[PDB]
Amino acid sequence: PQYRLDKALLDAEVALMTKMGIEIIYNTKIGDDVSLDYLHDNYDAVFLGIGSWQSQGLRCKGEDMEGVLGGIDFLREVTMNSNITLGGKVLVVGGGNTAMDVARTSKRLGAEEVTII
Amino acid sequence: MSKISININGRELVVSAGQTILQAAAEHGIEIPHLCHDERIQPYGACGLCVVEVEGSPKLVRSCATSVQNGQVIRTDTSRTVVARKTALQLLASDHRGDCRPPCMLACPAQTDCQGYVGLIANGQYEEALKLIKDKMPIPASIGKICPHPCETACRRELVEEPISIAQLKSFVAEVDLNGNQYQPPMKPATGKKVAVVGAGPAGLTAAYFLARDGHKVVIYEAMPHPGGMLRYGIPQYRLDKALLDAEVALMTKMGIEIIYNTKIGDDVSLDYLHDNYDAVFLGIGSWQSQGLRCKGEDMEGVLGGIDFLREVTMNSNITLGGKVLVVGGGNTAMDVARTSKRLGAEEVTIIYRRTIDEMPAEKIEIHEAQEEGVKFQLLVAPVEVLGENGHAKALKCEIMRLGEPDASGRRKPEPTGETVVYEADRIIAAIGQKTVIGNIKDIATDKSGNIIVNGGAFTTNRDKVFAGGDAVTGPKIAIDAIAQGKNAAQVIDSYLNGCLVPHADSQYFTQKDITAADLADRAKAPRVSLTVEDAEVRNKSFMQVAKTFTEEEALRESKRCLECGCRDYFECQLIKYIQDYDVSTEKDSQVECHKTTEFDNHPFIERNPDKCVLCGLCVRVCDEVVGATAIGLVGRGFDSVIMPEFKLPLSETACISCGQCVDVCPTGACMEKQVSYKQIPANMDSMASVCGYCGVGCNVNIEYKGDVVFRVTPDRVNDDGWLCQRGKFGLGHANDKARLTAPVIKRNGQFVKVDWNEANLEVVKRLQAVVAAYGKDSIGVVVSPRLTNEELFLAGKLADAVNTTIKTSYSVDGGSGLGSVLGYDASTNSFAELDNSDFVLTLGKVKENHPVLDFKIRLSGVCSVAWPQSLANTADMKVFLKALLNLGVDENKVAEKTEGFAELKASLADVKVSEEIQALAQKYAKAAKPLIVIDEDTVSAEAVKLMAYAAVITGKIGAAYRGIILVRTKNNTQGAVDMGFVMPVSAVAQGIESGKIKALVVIGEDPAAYPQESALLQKLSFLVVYDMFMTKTATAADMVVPLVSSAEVNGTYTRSDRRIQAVRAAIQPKTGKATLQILIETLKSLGIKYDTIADVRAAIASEVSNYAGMDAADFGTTVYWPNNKNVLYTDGFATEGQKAILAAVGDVPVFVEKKKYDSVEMNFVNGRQSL
Amino acid sequence: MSKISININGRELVVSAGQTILQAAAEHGIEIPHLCHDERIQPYGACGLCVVEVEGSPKLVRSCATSVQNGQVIRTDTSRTVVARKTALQLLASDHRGDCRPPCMLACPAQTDCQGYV
Ligand SMILES: Cc1cc2nc3c(=O)[nH]c(=O)nc-3n(C[C@H](O)[C@H](O)[C@H](O)COP(=O)(O)OP(=O)(O)OC[C@H]3O[C@@H](n4cnc5c(N)ncnc54)[C@H](O)[C@@H]3O)c2cc1C
Ligand SMILES: NC(=O)C1=CN([C@@H]2O[C@H](COP(=O)(O)OP(=O)(O)OC[C@H]3O[C@@H](n4cnc5c(N)ncnc54)[C@H](OP(=O)(O)O)[C@@H]3O)[C@@H](O)[C@H]2O)C=CC1
Ligand SMILES: NC(=O)C1=CN([C@@H]2O[C@H](COP(=O)(O)OP(=O)(O)OC[C@H]3O[C@@H](n4cnc5c(N)ncnc54)[C@H](OP(=O)(O)O)[C@@H]3O)[C@@H](O)[C@H]2O)C=CC1
Ligand code: SF4
Ligand code: SF4
Ligand code: SF4
Ligand code: SF4
Ligand code: SF4
Ligand code: SF4
Ligand code: FES
Ligand code: FES
Repeated sequence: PQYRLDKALLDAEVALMTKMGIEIIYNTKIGDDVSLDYLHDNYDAVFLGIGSWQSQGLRCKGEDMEGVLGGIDFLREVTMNSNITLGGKVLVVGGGNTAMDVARTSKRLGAEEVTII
Repeated sequence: MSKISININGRELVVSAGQTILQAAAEHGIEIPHLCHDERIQPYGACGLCVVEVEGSPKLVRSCATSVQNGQVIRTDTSRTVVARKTALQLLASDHRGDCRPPCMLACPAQTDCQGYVGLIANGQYEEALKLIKDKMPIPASIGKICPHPCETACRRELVEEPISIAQLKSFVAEVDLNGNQYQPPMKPATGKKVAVVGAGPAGLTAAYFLARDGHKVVIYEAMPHPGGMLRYGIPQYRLDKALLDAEVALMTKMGIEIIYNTKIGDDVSLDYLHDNYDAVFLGIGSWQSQGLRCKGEDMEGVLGGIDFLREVTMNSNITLGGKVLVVGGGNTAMDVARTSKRLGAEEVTIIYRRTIDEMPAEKIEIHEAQEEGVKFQLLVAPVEVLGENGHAKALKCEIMRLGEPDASGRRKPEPTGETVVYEADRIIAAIGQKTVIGNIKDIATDKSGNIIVNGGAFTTNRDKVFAGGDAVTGPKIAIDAIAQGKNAAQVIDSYLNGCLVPHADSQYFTQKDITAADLADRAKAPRVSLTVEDAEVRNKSFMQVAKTFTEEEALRESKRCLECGCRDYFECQLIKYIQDYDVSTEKDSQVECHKTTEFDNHPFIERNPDKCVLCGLCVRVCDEVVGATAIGLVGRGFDSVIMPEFKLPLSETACISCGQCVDVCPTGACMEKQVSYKQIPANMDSMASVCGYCGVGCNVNIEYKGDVVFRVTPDRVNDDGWLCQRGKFGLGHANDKARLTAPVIKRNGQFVKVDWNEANLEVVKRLQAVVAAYGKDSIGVVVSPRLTNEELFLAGKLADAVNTTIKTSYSVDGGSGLGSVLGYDASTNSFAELDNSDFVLTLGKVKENHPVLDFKIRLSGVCSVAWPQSLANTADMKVFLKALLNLGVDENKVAEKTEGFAELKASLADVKVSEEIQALAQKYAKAAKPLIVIDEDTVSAEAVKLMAYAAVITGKIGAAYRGIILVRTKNNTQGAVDMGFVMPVSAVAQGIESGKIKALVVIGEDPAAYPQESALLQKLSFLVVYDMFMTKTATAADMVVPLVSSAEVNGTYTRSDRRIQAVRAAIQPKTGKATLQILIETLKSLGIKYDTIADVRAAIASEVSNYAGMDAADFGTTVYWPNNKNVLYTDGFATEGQKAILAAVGDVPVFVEKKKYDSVEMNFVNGRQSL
Repeated sequence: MSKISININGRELVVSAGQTILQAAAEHGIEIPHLCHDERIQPYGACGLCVVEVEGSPKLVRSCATSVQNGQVIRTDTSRTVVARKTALQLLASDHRGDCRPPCMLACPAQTDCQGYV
């Protein structure tokens, strides 16, 4: 979240790094936009740092109903200044750092009562 | 047609019929004097300066009152016309009282504009003050440090208290702008000429500085290791720092001037070499010899000259002084030698002078400082013999003098009586005087005193291509005299290099010598800013500076004390222009009488001076024929004719509008407008063309500024009619307000704390996101002001779209005028340019009081105008009007096939009776072929506009040229606000707030909370952002305030009330750091919409706003109208869904209830009106 | 003087007396067809391509032969003027023999000007 890490610091550091001669191409998803065979043919080496960008579901009955959303997706829409819906009462399921970030961002986003399960 | 061609002054010109000879000659660059001519009103014939000779006419004709014909021969520069103009100007100068230029400037040898930069310092503009100073000298810090300031002797503040510290202020500005961004003046393109300057003193440096600015290539030949002249090798270090001089010379040599040191002309390089290799030569060698003692034994060892002594001190050479030193002389050379000797370890220094202290040519300040430092003065003593043994001088035998008769110069001549006194001394320094030496330079004639003989005013020696100036010509003087001679010689040399040598001549000004202390007895007294001088204990041992430069607080305090003696109208006055053109003496004879006035007209805006009036009558003619107020008029006959308000009342007790048109047409300083800045001044202001930001009329203005201060606003007589009103003339003072916000503020713990722009952007974006997340769609209202430009309004609409809301509105627009439901577009169907061809104008509302320039145009057009009666304030009277129009025989079939609901309109008027006055108005309207209806949106309800639309539709007077409805909007960009979708009524906003549907509000430029109902409404919100210039009542209730800039700092476009798009240009850079477009662009970039410049936003406007097609390449310097660049709307049918005018019933609407002002700028103007 | 101003094709223009409507429209970038008009000699009235509609006139007027007045409303792109110009051009094209472009160029798919560079 923004209150813990300022994005201006991150942007300034990446600008410092790209001054060194590293080219960053945004909005390019490998396998969906550009093949991996293309990168394999055109480059002397390939490194995959894709990360873990899926959210585990509730693993319960009715987990597919409308009104249930993952924590990672929620934080991504918060970051991109998109249009979200929260409501007065929000229940966050989990106990790691994702749950803490979701709960505190929800408290900042006008949720009147937030409870962690 | 056949090409009407006239022949004037020898040239053959092609002109147009109906024009006067004055206009025709001025169109082709022929200048004819005139004072009482205005091309927009009738001729008068008062001054008589426009007389020409026309063949076939026995007497001179007035070119301001005779129209051009075919094949007429005109001469404007004969003997008769010149004689008549000179006699007229002499008679006019026989009656004029004023100061064209202040006493301080006329006392300066270089004629530096002291009032100008003193008053620019008083406004806080220091770069402009330096730009003004540098027009005369290249080295202002040194000159301000060392000048003996003749200007302060002539200062009129001396009649109140001690005068203004002009030299200290100049030194302050020069050093402040040396230590910051160094200023380099613009230079002309290279001419290919070469000038050699001999010497790098003040005169040579000034000549090189002013010849390099003319485009020439200048080389300076200096005999010394370092440049500066006697400013470096005669001025001691404790009085002038050499670092300042070196920095200034480095600044000058950055401009492209080459200085060659250690090159003595005549000893190292011949003058014939420079004569052959260069296009001109200037000799600024100065006076670099010392006069001897002129006594017995003056050649003995142990006696040295003052100039040589100071030169060896400066070069850090090895000198010998001894314990006791006797300095002979009384000028500034003696003072410098004595004080440098006190610093160089001499235990006792004595000055031998042949007159008294009060008779000394040295400055009293220098004498006082010298006495404080410890040098003793021996007075009325003249040296006779130098005594010594074995060749070493050890004593001075002198004669004792007595005071005698005054000389021709006003100084007593000393006379010996009988007594001699012998003074013991280890060293004897003769600081007697200076002499010019030509050295080995040959073929240059010199005087008996050594000075170079030059032709007076042309600066030419006997040798061709060689010029001279400075101390080499005038002898020893002060430094600003050398600088003035150098600049004048630079001008003369520059004229010579173009092929026509013209000598330098002084100008003629009107001056006032009747000012006494009693005439300034009402001025308050403020003490001078004293100079901080180091203690005399540490001064006697060090070569450190004895005084400090002014601080900024001291400089402001001293500059705010000026009396503003000179005429403010000098740079635009036309009387002094012709006086100096025809060379009329401005001297006055005491045996003739000029009327002196004791006027007391303390109007807050208009200043009238009958002493400077030439009685051209332009002011009364404009106020009678154009404005129609008739607030001033003529009183008397002959000499007693004077222009004054009604019944000799003050101008505030009469029908004056404070428009300022009398100010704008005045050729002299008799009428001036009041000061918008902190302290106005006579200056050449920079001018930027913009449009007025108060009315929907959209008058074009010229903003006149100097740096970052807006000084005045003048009409644009080239691109428009050239009229203004009070809000356009005087309404741009809020740009100079000190109460404007500078940084965004966020409310934490009930206190506003300043933040950065990034923190403010993040806060507003995140809070709007929080409101949307908690409460969903349409929970945010965007309330804008119609004073913003079209790009600002487009970006505000995009921001409303990005936060998922449809409530975009404005308190000033409040839902439009209702013409859109009837015709399709909520806009006027015709332009202002078609008001001159109508034969009937029907005025609805108070057009005169709200949009007065529109009334000026209607009155000057001369068409028949009928106002809607005030006793018809009911809509039922308008229904009677419609019935009377229908009974006069309109075509039912055309309006039946072109409209919807005409049958019900006819049915609803079945039992309507018609009165006499209604019948007369309907007959007047229906009789005329091409009528217009001008509706004032401020004082007319929506139903009256709809009924005027119904009348114009059923009659058939719509959708054609010179026929239709003109609608005058309340604010400058009300049309632009309507076009971008800000047409929601504010009743919906109030209802949504009180019903819990609307939780956040974005307010841009408005103040709804000045009224208790809207304030109690805003108290129920959850979040509120206010974008405003001032911390108004609404911004105090907000959780966050973001500043806005004024209209003088924005670039964009405004849409006029007749659908004309005009370019708005930024006079001064934004004082908050960012403009409104930049703020909105940053916020939208945070939200995910990418725009970079205003060109991208204009392309987006042209692609998204439906009727603005062509804004990308519109070139708003010309006339642009948004519907297909068409002046007339509905030429091919109405804009409704079925291409038909929708006529529907309108209820009984009672008498109108006056509207309120919600824009913060308008109420700022209204409240500031009561402050004066 | 008084700024003689006409209103043509929806726009308001400031012109000079004595000029024809053809000259006045061409000075302000409004294109009216003409074939038999030369501004240095007298009007002829042969082609009829310069016809405009002027309010107050029942029939189309030839803008090459009528001088501008004050406050007259002119339309150049109506149905009647376009129909008259198309009929005139059809009658003229009924009598014209010539090759606007050579056979070599018209046979090229890219319409390269073969005659020009040859
Ligand atoms: C001791 C002293 C104190 C003064 N104090 C003040 C003061 O407090 N305030 C004030 O306003 N004025 C003061 N003045 C006056 C002021 O310094 C001079 O009037 C002014 O500088 C004149 O400059 P100039 O250009 O005429 O010649 P200068 O500046 O005197 O000399 C110009 C240059 O010509 C060069 N030169 C000479 N001969 C040749 C040659 N043959 N070839 C090449 N180059 C040559 C010299 O090297 C010199 O650098 C003082 C003067 C003196 C002597
Ligand atoms: N990279 C990081 O920053 C780290 C991750 N986290 C947390 O762990 C998550 C992912 O890492 P990892 O620890 O491998 O993920 P896990 O699969 O271990 O899940 C982590 C959290 O969810 C609980 N959990 C998992 N499955 C279920 C289920 N069916 N029902 C209820 N609770 C469940 C765990 O509690 P329990 O203690 O009982 O296992 C713990 O609170 C993050 O989303 C975050 O919440 C925390 C610290 C470091
Ligand atoms: N350029 C400058 O900065 C100015 C120069 N000075 C002084 O004037 C000198 C040169 O200018 P200028 O005034 O034309 O020079 P002058 O020839 O007038 O001499 C000036 C000084 O010397 C005195 N003096 C002159 N000749 C003799 C002599 N035989 N015996 C005794 N005293 C004499 C004068 O006093 P008296 O009053 O009796 O004439 C005065 O003190 C400088 O050296 C300086 O001392 C001062 C102000 C401006
Ligand atoms: S240069 Fe000297 S005389 Fe001129 S304004 Fe400055 S102080 Fe006054
Ligand atoms: S009061 Fe101001 S304007 Fe008047 S002489 Fe002094 S400095 Fe100049
Ligand atoms: S009105 Fe003109 S002539 Fe008269 S004092 Fe002012 S500038 Fe000089
Ligand atoms: S006040 Fe000005 S405009 Fe009026 S008559 Fe005198 S000089 Fe002319
Ligand atoms: S300000 Fe306007 S209304 Fe007042 S006297 Fe001058 S011209 Fe007349
Ligand atoms: S009439 Fe309106 S637009 Fe014109 S100057 Fe006055 S306030 Fe400004
Ligand atoms: S008499 Fe013609 S301008 Fe004054
Ligand atoms: S141009 Fe041919 S008829 Fe006018």
